[PDB]
Amino acid sequence: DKYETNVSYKKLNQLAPYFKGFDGSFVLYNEREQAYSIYNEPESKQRYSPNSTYKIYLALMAFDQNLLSLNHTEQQWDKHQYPFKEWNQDQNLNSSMKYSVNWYYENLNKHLRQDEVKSYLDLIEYGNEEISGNENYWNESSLKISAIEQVNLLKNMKQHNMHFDNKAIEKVENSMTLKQKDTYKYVGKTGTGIVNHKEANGWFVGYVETKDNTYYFATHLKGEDNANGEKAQQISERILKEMELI
Ligand SMILES: *C(=O)N1C[C@H](NOS(=O)(=O)O)CC[C@H]1C(N)=O
Repeated sequence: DKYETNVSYKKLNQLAPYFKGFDGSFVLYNEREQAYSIYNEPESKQRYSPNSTYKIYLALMAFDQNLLSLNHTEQQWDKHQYPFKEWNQDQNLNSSMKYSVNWYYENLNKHLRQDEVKSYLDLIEYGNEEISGNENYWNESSLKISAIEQVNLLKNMKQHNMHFDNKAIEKVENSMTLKQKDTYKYVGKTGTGIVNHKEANGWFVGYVETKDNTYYFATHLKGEDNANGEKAQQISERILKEMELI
């Protein structure tokens, strides 16, 4: 249920107003200073379903297993009518990440042996590593990860500490790039979990890369409703702008 760590951190308790209406957390890791800053340390260690934020690592596993190639990420739509018309069309990695196209990533998972998935989640230390709850174990099911762990995995990915190809990481980074200026690249991914027909679990995770540093972040929202990726991203952008990072 909870990630155990004793790392020191700077308290960010005056970020509380941004989380009106939610039990929330914000985690920041400053790469140059090797330093964490956290709002709501108890929630930062609580593990929650990753929902669409898991697509990052399904993409990487798929490259590593050669289901996807640096120049070959297209998948054909099978004509199932989804309620989101963005999903009702052929996709590549960039479009599937942008439009958070579940079937693209479900197909990837279907062609990964679940024993291989367990091995990957062990190696990258993906939260509770529990994938037995449902075929789509990352969607409001058994697999859960905390906000600090989301930051840790992004930093391990970008710092080339995972056993994934650097060019595959670049492709996944590109697929989640939200803004690129001369002074910074802003990368991130939303997620939303539905419980009792309400938005009860919102994520936004990513990083800002500047010309001299990288700032990794994760925002989590818990609530009875309205806790979704869009709101988690809005709060994140308010915080990051106050930090003068974007
Ligand atoms: C990912 O969490 N999902 C797929 C899609 N988009 O969500 S996102 O924009 O927050 O990434 C719909 C919601 C959600 C899901 N439960 O499948």
